Amino acid sequence: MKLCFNEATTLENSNLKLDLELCEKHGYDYIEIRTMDKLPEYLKDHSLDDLAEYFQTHHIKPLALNALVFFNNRDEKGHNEIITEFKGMMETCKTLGVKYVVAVPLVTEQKIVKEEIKKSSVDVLTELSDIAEPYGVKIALEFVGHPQCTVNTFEQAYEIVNTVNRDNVGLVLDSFHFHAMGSNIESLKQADGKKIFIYHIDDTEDFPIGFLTDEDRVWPGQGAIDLDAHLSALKEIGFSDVVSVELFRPEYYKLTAEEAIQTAKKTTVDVVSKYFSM
Repeated sequence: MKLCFNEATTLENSNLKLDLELCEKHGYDYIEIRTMDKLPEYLKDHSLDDLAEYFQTHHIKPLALNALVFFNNRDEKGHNEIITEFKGMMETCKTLGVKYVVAVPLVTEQKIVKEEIKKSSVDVLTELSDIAEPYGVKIALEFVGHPQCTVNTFEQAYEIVNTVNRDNVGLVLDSFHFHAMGSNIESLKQADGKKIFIYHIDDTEDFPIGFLTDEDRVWPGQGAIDLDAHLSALKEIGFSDVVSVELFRPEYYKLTAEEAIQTAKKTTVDVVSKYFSM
């Protein structure tokens, strides 16, 4: 199983250029590039071609572009924003050799029935799938374990992915998100491992579901998530490609970029290697 670094981990104490240098130095196989801040920042004094050249001449590679944000249940205008950004991301993926694009569900205060959320999500993901085919890029739907996210549990997200029924549409299983709204481990054990595109590892302070937010995450193994169960389930259903470490804790931004990157690697490897050869 390969090791990936998610830039949220060093959101406030690093940049893409430095993340690349340090992740490469510390043996990471992949990096998830953030499109809302890190990439634009990098492009202020660098070209996409420069970045493509970096990946061509180093071991590390870009696993995914992080988050096409709030893709479902949008009005005509919002849908246009979503499709326009996705099309732009396809060109970025092509230039950099990016394998996946992470899709994040709409976060809203509005109550929408689950079948309306499912129909919209399925329709949009199918449209995104159609667009992605000529690029060979795959979409990974990341359900978010937040009480205001329209798709906040594993089974709800899995139902959507299965209904879309496309080889280029799968899931991002994030341990924190799975734990944060109480997803059922039995549902994961009954899932098709091939539909799990990316696995995000992290842990959390033990607050009740509903109260948990991303700032509550802690290093893998230092929290209350039943990571033993998550890892055991992933192994049982055949998933084993890659694990990416993603943190949003203010405390860790106090560390240097390298300390954070090295700690993210040690905690992750020490936990994951107990189930998977790395």
